[PDB]
Amino acid sequence: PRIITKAQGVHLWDSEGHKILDGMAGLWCVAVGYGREELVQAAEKQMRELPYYNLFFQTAHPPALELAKAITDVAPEGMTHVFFTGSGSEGNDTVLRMVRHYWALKGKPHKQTIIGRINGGIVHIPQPYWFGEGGDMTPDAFGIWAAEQLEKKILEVGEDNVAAFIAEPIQGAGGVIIPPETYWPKVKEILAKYDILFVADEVICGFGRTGEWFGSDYYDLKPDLMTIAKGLTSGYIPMGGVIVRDKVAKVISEGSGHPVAAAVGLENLRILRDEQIVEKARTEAAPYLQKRLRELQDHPLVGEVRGLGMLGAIELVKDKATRSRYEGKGVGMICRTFCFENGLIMRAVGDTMIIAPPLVISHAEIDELVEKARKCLDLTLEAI
Amino acid sequence: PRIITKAQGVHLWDSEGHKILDGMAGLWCVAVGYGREELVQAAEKQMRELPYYNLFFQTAHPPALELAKAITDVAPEGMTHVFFTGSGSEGNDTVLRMVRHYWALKGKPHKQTIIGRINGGIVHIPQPYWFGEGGDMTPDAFGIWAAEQLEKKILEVGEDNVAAFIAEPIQGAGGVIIPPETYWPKVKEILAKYDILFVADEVICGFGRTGEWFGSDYYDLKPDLMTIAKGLTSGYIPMGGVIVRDKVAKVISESGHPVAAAVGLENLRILRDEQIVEKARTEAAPYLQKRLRELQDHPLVGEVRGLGMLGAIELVKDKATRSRYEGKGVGMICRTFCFENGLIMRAVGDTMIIAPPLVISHAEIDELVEKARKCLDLTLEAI
Repeated sequence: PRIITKAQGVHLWDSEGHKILDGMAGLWCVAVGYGREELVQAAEKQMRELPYYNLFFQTAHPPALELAKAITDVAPEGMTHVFFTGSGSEGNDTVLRMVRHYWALKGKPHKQTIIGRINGGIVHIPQPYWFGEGGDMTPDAFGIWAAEQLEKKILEVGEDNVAAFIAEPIQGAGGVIIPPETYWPKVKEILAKYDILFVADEVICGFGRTGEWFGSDYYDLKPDLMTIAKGLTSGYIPMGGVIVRDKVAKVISEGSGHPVAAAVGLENLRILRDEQIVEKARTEAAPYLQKRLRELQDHPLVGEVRGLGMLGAIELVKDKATRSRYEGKGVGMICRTFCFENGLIMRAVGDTMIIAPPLVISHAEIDELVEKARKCLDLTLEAI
Repeated sequence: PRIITKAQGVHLWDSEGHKILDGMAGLWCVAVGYGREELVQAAEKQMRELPYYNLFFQTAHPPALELAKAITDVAPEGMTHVFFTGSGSEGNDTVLRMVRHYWALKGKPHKQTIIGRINGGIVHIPQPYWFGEGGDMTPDAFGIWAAEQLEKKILEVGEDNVAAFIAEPIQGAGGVIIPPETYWPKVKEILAKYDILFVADEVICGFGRTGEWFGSDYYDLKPDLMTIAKGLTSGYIPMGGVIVRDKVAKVISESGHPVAAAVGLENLRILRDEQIVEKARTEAAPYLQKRLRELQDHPLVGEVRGLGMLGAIELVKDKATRSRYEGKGVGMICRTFCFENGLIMRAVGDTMIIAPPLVISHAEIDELVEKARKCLDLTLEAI
C-alpha cells in the first residue's frame, strides 16, 4: 500500500517523491482531475452557510434544484426528473424499486423480473464480449446474436413477468466490454417490441466518459431510467442519482439530495460545461488517446487494443491467433504490479488491462501513459 | 420563515432577520449545532489533499479507519466492526441484507422473515405507544403486553423462519414513541429465548440523542447490528453505517468516502473532547425535560413525555379520554404557528415533537418552551 501526499491533474505523488499517472481517475470518478480548488470552495461555502435542510426552510439558491436542472439539461431528451441518493450503489437499488413500484401502480404486479447480462428476481443473458466469447464469429454477427438473446429471455420468462432490462452502455468493472457495433441497434429494435422498462446504468459511462455526456448518447439509447454517480461530483464528494423519463416520473409522482454534495455536483457540472471538458475530450483528447493506445498492438503480449472516448482496454494473451491466455499465471496482476512500480495506474480485470483517465488528460500525459504501459508490458513478458 | 441566510448554534436566521430556534436539529441530525468551523475545515482539508481512494493507494492516515475505531470506542460491548454507507437509508438496506446473508452462510436459508413494529419477508407487531393504544391499562402492563406480542409472532412464524427483530430503541419519525419502562426488559427476556438477530435502528437515537451515546445504552440492549447516520456527522455531510457485533462480522467476513469520514471523525472528536454527550445527559436534558413538562397544564396538552434530548407533546380535545380533534388538522395548525413564531417543531399527527441540538443551553430551552406555549395558545384560539 503506497502512501499518497499530493494529487493534481492526472498525477499522484507518493511519500517518496515518485510521480504516478492515475489512468483510472480514482475509481472511474475524477473526471475533472485532482486539485480543482473550485470544488473544495463550493463544499466549504455550502457547509459553512447551511449544512443541511429542505422545504419550509432553505437557502436562497438551493443547489439540489439547480443540480437537477443542470443534469436534465445534458441528459437525453425526455429525462426530466432527478432523484438524488448518497451513492451509486444506493442509486441502483433505488432504480430497481422504482421499476417494480412503477408496474405495481400500472396495475401489473406480476412484472417483477429484471433481465441483466452476465458480468454486468434477476435473470441473465450473455454479455457482448467478442474477444473472450465470440470465437470465430465476425464481431457484427456475434453482436446481433448476443442482442437476440435478450428477446429469447423475454419470451422465455414471459413479457408479463418482466419488469425491466438493466445494462451499462459499456460494462466498466467487468473489463471495458465494448459491444460490437451491431449490438445496440439490435437491442433497441427488440426493446421497441416489448412493454418493459430500460434502465441505463450510467454510473461509469456518465458525465463524459465515452466522449458524450452519457453512454446513452453514444449509442442513441432512449432509456426510461439512468443511474448516475462518480463523475457527477468528480468523486470529490459522495453522491448518486436516478434520472427518470417524464412518463415514468408521472406515474411514480402520484403514489432529493444533500446540499453540500449538490453544491459540489453543480460546480463540477459547471466546470465540465464552461471549460468544454466533455467536448474537448471527444474532439481532441480521445482521438489521440485511442490512436496512440493501439500503437501497442505490435507488442507480443497484446492480443487486442480497443477503446472509444476516454475508455481503453488491452488484452494480454499467450497466442494472438487463438486469443488464448497464460491460464493460471495471473498475468493481469503481474502487469498491474509493474504498472504500479513504474508510476502508472491501470487496473487488471482478468488478463485485461483497463484505463479510464481523467477527461482533462493532455496529449503529453497520454504520451506518458502509453510509454509507461509498453514499458510494463515488456516487464511482464520478460517475467513470464 | 422561508429563506435562511445564517445558521449558528441552535438558531437559523431568515432573510428578514427573524431568529428561528431549530427544535428539530435539522432532521434529528445536527448534534453539535450549526456553524462549527472545525467540521468545515476537516472536509476542506480532506478534499484538497486526496478526495477519494481505497487500497493499493491510500493517504497517510485514512479517516475511515480512525472513525471505525472511534465509533466502536463508544459503541456497546463487542460491537467491533463498522461498515460505512452513503446514508441512513442505505444503512438500513444493508443491514437487512446482512442479516439474511448471515443466516445463509450459517446454512439456514429459511431464516428470512424480519419482524418489525407498526409505525416503525416482513411482519409487524404492535408499537409500544401507550398514549394512543394503551387505553386504560397501566403503562407498565401495556408495555409487557406489547413486548409479549414479539414472542407470539416469533412462534407464529416459526423461529426457524425468522432472521431478525429490528427496532429503534425509541421510534423517532413515528412520533417519539417512548415505550413503557417494562417494555425493553420484557423484550430482552424474549430475545434471550430465541436464536434470532437483533438490529437496533440507531439512525435517530445514536450519538447522544437519549443522553447516552446510543439508545441501546439507555435501555442496556445488546444488539447484533446497529444502523447509524445523521448525528454521526451532525448532518454536515451525508454518511451512514452499520456497526456489527464480533460474532456476526466473523461469519460475514467468511469502506466510506474519505471526506464524509473526515467530517464524522472530527464530529465524534468534538462530541467526546467537549463532553457534549455527557453534558446533554447531566445539564441540558434534565432542564429540558423539566421545562417541557410545565406545558402539561395547557388546555390543549394531553401529555408531555420525553427523555434525554427527545420531547413530545400530545394535543388532545379531551384530556381524560385522550381524544383528538378528529379531521381538524391540529398538529399542522400548531406547527404553522410554531414556524411563524420562530420555533421549529415537527408534527406527527397531533403530536408535536422536538429533538434539539445537544448543545442547547438553558436560556435556549427557556426560549423553546416560551415559544411552544405561545403557539399552543395560538392553536387553541384558532380551533
